[PDB]
Amino acid sequence: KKNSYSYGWSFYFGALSFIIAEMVGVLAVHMFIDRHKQLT
Repeated sequence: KKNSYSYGWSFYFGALSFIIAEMVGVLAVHMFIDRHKQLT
């Protein structure tokens, strides 16, 4: 106990990549629904 292990560097690049990938995936659906609403 009291080892003070650190989650450190580029592990956070995975956590950042999650947010970036999810912000990608939501915008795709905006493009879908807007692109389909154009042909309505």
